[PDB]
Amino acid sequence: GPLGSDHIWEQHTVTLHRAPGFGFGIAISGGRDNPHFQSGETSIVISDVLKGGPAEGQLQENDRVAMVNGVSMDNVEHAFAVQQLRKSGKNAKITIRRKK
Repeated sequence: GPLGSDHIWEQHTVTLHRAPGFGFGIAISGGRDNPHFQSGETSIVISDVLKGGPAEGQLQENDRVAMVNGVSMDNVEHAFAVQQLRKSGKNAKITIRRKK
């Protein structure tokens, strides 16, 4: 979706049950306190996904993460964020939004 004269985004939260092989299912990417950042976003995003777990086809670059396990991901470092979902063990929910 390069352009649809709409640009409507929606927020959806899903619970990812940790499974053998990886767990989270997706790879965190971004961080507010990272080497490179952009003023006006500071939102974490998924770098890459294994495509073989609970988040195989749910969390991707197409969808920008806003909150994880209740914690906001629009002003935190990738480490602080990943450590939050990592604590789950078998119930890591992430809130993402997309428009296309």
